[PDB]
Amino acid sequence: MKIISKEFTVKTRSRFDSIDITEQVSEAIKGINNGIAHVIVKHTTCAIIINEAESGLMKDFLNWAKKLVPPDGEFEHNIIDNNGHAHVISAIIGNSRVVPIIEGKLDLGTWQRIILLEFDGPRTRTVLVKSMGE
Amino acid sequence: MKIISKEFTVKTRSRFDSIDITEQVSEAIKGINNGIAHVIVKHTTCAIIINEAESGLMKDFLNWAKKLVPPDGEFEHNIIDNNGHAHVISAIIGNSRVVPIIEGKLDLGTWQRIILLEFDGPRTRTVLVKSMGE
Amino acid sequence: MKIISKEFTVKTRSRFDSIDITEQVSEAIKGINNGIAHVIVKHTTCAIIINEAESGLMKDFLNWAKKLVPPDGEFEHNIIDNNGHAHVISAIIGNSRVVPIIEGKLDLGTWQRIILLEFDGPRTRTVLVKSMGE
Ligand SMILES: [Zn+2]
Ligand SMILES: [Zn+2]
Ligand SMILES: [Zn+2]
Repeated sequence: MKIISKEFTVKTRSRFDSIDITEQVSEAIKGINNGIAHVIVKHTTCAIIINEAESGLMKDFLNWAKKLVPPDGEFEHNIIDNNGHAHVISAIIGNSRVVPIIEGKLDLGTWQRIILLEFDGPRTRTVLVKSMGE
Repeated sequence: MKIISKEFTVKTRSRFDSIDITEQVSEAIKGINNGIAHVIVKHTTCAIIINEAESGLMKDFLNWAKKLVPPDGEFEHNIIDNNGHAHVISAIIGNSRVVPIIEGKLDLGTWQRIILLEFDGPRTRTVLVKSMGE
Repeated sequence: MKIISKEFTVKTRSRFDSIDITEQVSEAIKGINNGIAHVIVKHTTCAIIINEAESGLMKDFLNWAKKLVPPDGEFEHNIIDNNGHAHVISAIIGNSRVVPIIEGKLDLGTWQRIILLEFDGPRTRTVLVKSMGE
């Protein structure tokens, strides 16, 4: 079949941040008509989720992430760097998500958006979109 | 190679519900002999996991989801709709899971079943099974 | 295209354990030059994450998993077997992760390693690496 590999960067504006990257991903899949887009970050302290980018919810993801794994929590990693919480929550959520491609477009539900969740910003994060199909 | 795309629906019976959808997924992969099945929901308030569908555990997934992200919790999203908890826990778990296909069948471990977890039911949920391989 | 399917085993040394399996996965993808590696376990009580294998963090993943879903917690599943916590946390994290392959090598970020997280050891765990691409 066919394999497309394209990367783009986004600048996170705070320690905790959430960015809707759907538009950038739709550009990155060009070349594939029907298949699968793997939205991947080669980072260990930020994650990718597919959900609703409503204003309040964009805050909720971060605030609940903080509730589940408090940045002020106890982390053996923090002996070296103070972002153990970012590593832990990011590992649980995952560093990738799949989005089907159909008719050359992202096949998303009514309320689905591709979102990058940052837990150790501000930073320039790189997103790799590796698509496969025909 | 080959790309199969098939959808099926399941009716959730409660706000919190868990449904073993393995049989429906085994039908949806027909056409692919060796490859990968991406079990995807284009929903933002329900998720997909691959685990054991034992009776008690089917309750545990829901009860622990509730413990981690209480529906009665504080959500800025709830200003618009009262399902912020469903959005949050679903984003963390993920809206898809991969299952390998071999010999035309789902390659599952002894205790593995494909399970749909509902956090904002009752609703008719749609599952997309996008398979790729030969 | 091409489909490679290779399995390897790792012995977990404790109830809770974390093992860097990156090297074994790099061997298992041989045959694929450009594509996607799906690192999968057909188990229901251990999970796969892609993150930093720093010494302290390797402990943090396990300790925070324990904090989120206490093994001593209430599980209806424990009427049959006392590993309900392992099932729950493993379902949330997921039983697979994707790693892109480029130039015949795992395309990993500076701090990324493929890690197996065990919550019901000691056991011999099997990892399936199903790769697709050219
Ligand atoms: Zn760190
Ligand atoms: Zn909502
Ligand atoms: Zn069990």
